Amino acid sequence: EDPQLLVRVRGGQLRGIRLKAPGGPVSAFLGIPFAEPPVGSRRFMPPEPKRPWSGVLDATTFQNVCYQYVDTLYPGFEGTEMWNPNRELSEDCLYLNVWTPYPRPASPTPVLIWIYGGGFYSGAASLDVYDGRFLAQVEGAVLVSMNYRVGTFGFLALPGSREAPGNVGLLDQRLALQWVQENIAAFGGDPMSVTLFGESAGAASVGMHILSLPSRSLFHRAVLQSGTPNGPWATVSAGEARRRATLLARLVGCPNDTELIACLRTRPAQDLVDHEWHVLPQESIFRFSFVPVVDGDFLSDTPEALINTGDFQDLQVLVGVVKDEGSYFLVYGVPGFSKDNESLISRAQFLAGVRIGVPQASDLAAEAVVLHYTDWLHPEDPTHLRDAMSAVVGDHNVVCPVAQLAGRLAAQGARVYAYIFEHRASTLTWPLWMGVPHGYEIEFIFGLPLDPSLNYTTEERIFAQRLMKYWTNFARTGDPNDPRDSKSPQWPPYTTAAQQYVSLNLKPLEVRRGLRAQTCAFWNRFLPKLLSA
Amino acid sequence: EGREDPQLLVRVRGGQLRGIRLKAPGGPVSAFLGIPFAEPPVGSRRFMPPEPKRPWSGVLDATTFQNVCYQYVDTLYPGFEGTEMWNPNRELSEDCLYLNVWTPYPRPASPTPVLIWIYGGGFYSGAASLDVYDGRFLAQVEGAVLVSMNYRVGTFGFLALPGSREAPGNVGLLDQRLALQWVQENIAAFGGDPMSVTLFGESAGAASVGMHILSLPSRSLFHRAVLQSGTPNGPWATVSAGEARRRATLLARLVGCPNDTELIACLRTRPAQDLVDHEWHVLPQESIFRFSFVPVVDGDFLSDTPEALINTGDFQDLQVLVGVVKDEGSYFLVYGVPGFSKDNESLISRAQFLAGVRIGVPQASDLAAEAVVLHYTDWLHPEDPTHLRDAMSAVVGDHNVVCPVAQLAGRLAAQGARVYAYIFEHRASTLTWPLWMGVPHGYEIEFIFGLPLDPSLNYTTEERIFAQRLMKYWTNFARTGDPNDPRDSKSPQWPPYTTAAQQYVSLNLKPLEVRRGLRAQTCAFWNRFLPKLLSA
Ligand SMILES: CCN(CC)CCNS(=O)(=O)c1cccc(OC)c1
Ligand SMILES: CCN(CC)CCNS(=O)(=O)c1cccc(OC)c1
Ligand SMILES: CCN(CC)CCNS(=O)(=O)c1cccc(OC)c1
Ligand SMILES: *[C@@H]1O[C@H](CO)[C@@H](O)[C@H](O)[C@H]1NC(C)=O
Ligand SMILES: *[C@@H]1O[C@H](CO)[C@@H](O)[C@H](O)[C@H]1NC(C)=O
Ligand SMILES: *[C@@H]1O[C@H](CO)[C@@H](O)[C@H](O)[C@H]1NC(C)=O
Repeated sequence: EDPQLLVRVRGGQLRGIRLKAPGGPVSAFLGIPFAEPPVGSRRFMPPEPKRPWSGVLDATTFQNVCYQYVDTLYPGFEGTEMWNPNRELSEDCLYLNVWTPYPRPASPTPVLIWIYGGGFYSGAASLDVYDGRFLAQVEGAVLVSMNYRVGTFGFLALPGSREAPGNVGLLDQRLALQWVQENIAAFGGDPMSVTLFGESAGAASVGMHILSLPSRSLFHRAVLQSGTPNGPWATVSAGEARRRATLLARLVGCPNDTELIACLRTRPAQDLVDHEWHVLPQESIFRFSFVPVVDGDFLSDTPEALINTGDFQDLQVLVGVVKDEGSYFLVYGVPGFSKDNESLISRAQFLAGVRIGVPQASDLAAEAVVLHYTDWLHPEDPTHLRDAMSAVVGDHNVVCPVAQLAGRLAAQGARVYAYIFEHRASTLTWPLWMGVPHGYEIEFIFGLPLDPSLNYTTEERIFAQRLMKYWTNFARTGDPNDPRDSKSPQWPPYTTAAQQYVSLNLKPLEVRRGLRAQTCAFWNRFLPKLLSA
Repeated sequence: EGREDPQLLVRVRGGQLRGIRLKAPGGPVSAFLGIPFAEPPVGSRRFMPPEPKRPWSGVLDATTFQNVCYQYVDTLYPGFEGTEMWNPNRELSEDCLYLNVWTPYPRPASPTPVLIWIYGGGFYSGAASLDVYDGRFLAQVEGAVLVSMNYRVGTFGFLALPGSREAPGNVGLLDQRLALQWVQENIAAFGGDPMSVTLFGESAGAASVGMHILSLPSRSLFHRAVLQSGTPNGPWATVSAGEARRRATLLARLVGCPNDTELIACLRTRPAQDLVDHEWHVLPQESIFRFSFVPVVDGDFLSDTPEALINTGDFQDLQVLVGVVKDEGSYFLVYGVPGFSKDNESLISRAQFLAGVRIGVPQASDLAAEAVVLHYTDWLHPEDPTHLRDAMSAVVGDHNVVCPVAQLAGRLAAQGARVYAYIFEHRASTLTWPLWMGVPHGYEIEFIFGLPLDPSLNYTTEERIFAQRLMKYWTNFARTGDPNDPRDSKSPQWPPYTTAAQQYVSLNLKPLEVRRGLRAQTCAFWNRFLPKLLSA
């Protein structure tokens, strides 16, 4: 048998599989357990390290996807299904994946760790868009991705209780990270050069590892694509988590914390998923029922508090957004919007849409939003009202939280690089009005255009290769700039003074200044004073 | 009579007048200056509505400007032309209710459209006799009949104890109205057409014009209206009855007059100068672009607030011309905002900007103030002194003039009026204020009146041509309700302002350019959002 495909890790022996990439083979080790299955009475509990095994464990296939809600809005539609679980659902889902070049690296090689997104209620490391073979083959990287518990199973919390202390899904991630420290050298990885990257909820997870001390010895650099630990959707207070859990329990017939959690533990998985969405306090979009909680433990204070006071001198961060962050969410509840027409909306529908997109807003706060985003030269034009609705959602939930994070990190000594991703895929199945939606940079970072069967353009292939190089160069050095290329133009560090960032698209890098500066001043500076009164 | 110019003798309702033959660059004009239109509002008549002038005997000499109404005189920059040109140029007196008439020489054959000028000056100052209001150029070049009147200002014109008989308020506006009635009766004697009367005025003069539009008994007295950098709506042009009463009661205390009858009777014993000396001490907050004694919402001259009145009115057959200059706010900054001077660049700090906003928006709560600061800050360069200086100017200009105008143009258009809007962007080569002030409040006036036609004034040839264009627009509008020339389709057109398209034009050396949206985004802040905020 192939000795390249055989590895001994602390828990026992593994057999991987030789996979084909367009320019050569890669070694893949898929479905490696990093924890005891969090089932039965381990539901809602922190993960425990996997017990050693006998013989040779088969690591040639993806393991099960963590139990989660499955999307039904557009059945059979490629643009939604590409995010749906592509393996069997199970609470037994704590496994990770490793790609390395074939043969395994001669020298200790920088490690990239992918943390998938999905609103803390969905996602899996087995999706096609997270295929690590391209980065491994082309850039010679060691790539790791783990599954972590989502929804109630990962984030249901009765703060203070022993049996549901919250944030266990984040603890799953942390265990996977510890696993990398202990075992990655056997694959050729360098545990002293570990870069986390993630998107949406994944980016916010990365952010929370930055902000949580026990995670700090497990990585060296971070990438946050379209998501932040701060902001309106990524965390909840202990009181609001307690409320939601208690509500969900009542909804499923349960019933002290111990009694309540015991009854929840007897409920079949889908019974919990059936009521997951019924515990949000307001009708809303870009809000998720079970997300990380400010527990005073994993998170000692709010992300905002923690980014304001931190010391980040030896940290390097790459952060960014896509061109149309908000468009994807509108078709999931805002009247007037559909992937099947041009979604031209009235003025009235725009005011209604705002109460949904900013569900915490007072009447006055919502008025401020409407008045800010209305183009008063064309206050009733449906095309603008549509594009503004999208902008309200994108800015409130991604762009401005990102601008706030970038600035706090830079000011606190961190080395920050910022981007905006503006290329819309030729193969994109969503309508034109949605532009470049949340999530559609990922396929380019992972190098999917290199797969000739996917029908991307030749320029898109060249573009994907550029992005893979930025990301890996960042992983190697904390600087995305090619140390060979002497004719660029260079990607400068984001600073509070100059506020420089770059556009990523088919044209060469362009340097811009101010990331929605005026509009984010409204969100980040004015609106809080308004709600505080 | 006998051996005098037979073209200079005219009779009006109150008696015979002798006028003067004046030289304009292109030929002579007739002037009749210091024609009384009211009984002197002195003594027991102070604070009272004006009474029509009683007929005189003999030929009244009307060859010189009469007294300027008693008023505060500016002392900020002594000897400086930039300020002096606005200061009284005749003796101050409470006996000041006179008006002036310029007509072609000889007087016109057929009835001629009449222009009536109402000066500004914050309702505390001004005079129709000033050099920048010289009607000879419009009379000579355009053949217009021009009329300007003195009206009472400050305490004498606007001190009010609402509901009382002895100080009902707004008497300064009734002076104006009385002069408008005088024109209806008498202007035909000078060759003027009382059926074509166009009001125009600047700043508080503009606001005055707007108040005549909003007050029924003035409506039979004119046909068209021009409002230059001022509106009856907005934060400075009116006060409530409650606030007017509070200010009058305070000023009374300050001068030694602690029901309404006895208070006012004590005030009438006070020397005019005593009232002026305490006028500024009754403002409720440290402020700029605020004036102590202004028109009051009395339920009489003004049946409701101007805001309410422009919201609900029918303005079907009204044609209006409105507009602003490029830098409405700059002039006011040197009269109160620390950091600002005509004698340096006035580059200011962020702190000074925050302090300036509280003064420039004196009625703002802390939250509203912060909304202002956040809106006007440049978040790419939030500490930049040049930007902060220019933003301070924009705050004051937008809040007080540009957005109230936008609001007025919008409401009047929506209610059936034909509206024409402009921005005036040319800075006089002769301006004595520093460059950073740009095109300040009041500095289009000298062009509308045609002062650059006076060769002794050192304007450029382009400015001379420019001035003639503006005179054409104004007089065409007076004549027809349209500033465009029907014998000049070749020249670019000035479209009406509409809610749908929001068109206005640039006024400078270059041919008319059409722009859309009168600071639409920023004015949505001032006009739509800020009132909601102050409510809570
Ligand atoms: C992996 C991230 N995306 C790609 C956009 C997959 C979907 N997850 S999501 O968080 O973006 C999302 C979208 C729509 C409605 C949602 O709440 C019901 C949540
Ligand atoms: C020089 C300061 N040290 C030691 C006091 C603290 C660590 N500083 S850091 O910038 O390397 C950093 C900060 C936060 C999260 C991190 O993820 C690894 C890394
Ligand atoms: C009517 C002519 N103007 C200048 C346009 C002469 C000054 N008068 S003012 O009202 O514009 C003004 C300006 C600055 C500071 C002020 O203190 C209150 C008052
Ligand atoms: C788009 O589709 C949805 C439902 O399919 C509908 O509610 C909306 O009115 C449509 N918009 C247009 C452009 O007709
Ligand atoms: C300009 O002059 C004023 C008044 O003397 C002063 O307060 C301000 O500091 C000066 N600013 C500059 C730029 O020197
Ligand atoms: C115009 O120029 C002459 C040149 O001597 C000067 O004397 C005069 O003062 C100037 N005009 C004005 C109003 O300053």
